[PDB]
Amino acid sequence: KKNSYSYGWSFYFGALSFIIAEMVGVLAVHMFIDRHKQLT
Repeated sequence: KKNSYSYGWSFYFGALSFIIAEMVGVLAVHMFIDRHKQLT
């Protein structure tokens, strides 16, 4: 106990990549629904 292990560097690049990938995936659906609403 009291080892003070650190989650450190580029592990956070995975956590950042999650947010970036999810912000990608939501915008795709905006493009879908807007692109389909154009042909309505």
